[PDB]
Amino acid sequence: QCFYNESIAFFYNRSGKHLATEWNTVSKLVMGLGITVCIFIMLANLLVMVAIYVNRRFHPIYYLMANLAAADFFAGLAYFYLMFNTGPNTRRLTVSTWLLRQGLIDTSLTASVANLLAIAIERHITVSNRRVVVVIVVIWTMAIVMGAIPSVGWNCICDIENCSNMAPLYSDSYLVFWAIFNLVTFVVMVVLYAHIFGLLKTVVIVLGAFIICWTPGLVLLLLDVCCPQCDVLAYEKFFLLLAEFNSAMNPIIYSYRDKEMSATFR
Ligand SMILES: CCCCCCc1ccccc1CCCCC(=O)N[C@H](CO)COP(=O)(O)O
Repeated sequence: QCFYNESIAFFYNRSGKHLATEWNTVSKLVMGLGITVCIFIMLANLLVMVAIYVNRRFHPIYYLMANLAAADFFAGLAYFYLMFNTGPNTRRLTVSTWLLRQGLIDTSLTASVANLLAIAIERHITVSNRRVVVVIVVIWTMAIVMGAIPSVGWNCICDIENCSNMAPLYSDSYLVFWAIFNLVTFVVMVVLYAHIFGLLKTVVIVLGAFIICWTPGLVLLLLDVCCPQCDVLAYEKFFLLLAEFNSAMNPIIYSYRDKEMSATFR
């Protein structure tokens, strides 16, 4: 029993979500903060890629740093397009277009997370251009397939009853998958960096950015998929902004230590 016939209104009304036909103080506030964060991400990551390409000094570690910067740039673009599509604007959507929006978000953040794990793995190995391009194509292939799987097959077009409260169309199975994927990625980063340490400031801030910008989102998604009657829609719009603020901080987290890169920035 599968229904692509209904519009977004049917799916929201099925769920607990609110369409927000009219503009709001909260809607204007989140639009302003989101556009600010997106402008910051785009500018900062454009600067990082320009530097990593202008200097022959940063010609594999800096390739993975620039790949992380490009994924964060894509996250900025995805979040920028998600804005100018919220509040009353969401009411103008269709199933295909809304899936476009959420798929861009999925692939962008998955690419950012995979680049963080790849930089951790390279740092572990360090402690030609073959392994670096192999891991870049693995990161991008995994990001695209992860952002496309719900857009094709893995969503609640067919089970209205069994899917999420926040994403009315993604399923509890997909949200559990994404969140456990991110959780195991974070524990792999923690074990790699702890083994490396066994420097403390760099490790703590690198893990801390990730924990304070993801644990909110991941615990929120697990609550949505596990606990009924846990009012979890309330703190969604700001937790996504925190997840994008992670990609905002990544360019200065992974470029502050390099005095050469600091001198480069011009
Ligand atoms: C697609 C799932 C990927 C995995 C989770 C991503 C994530 C992380 C941290 C906070 C939130 C999320 C997504 C939550 C839904 C996406 C959205 O845009 N929600 C907002 C919540 O107010 C409504 O968007 P809209 O209804 O205004 O279009």
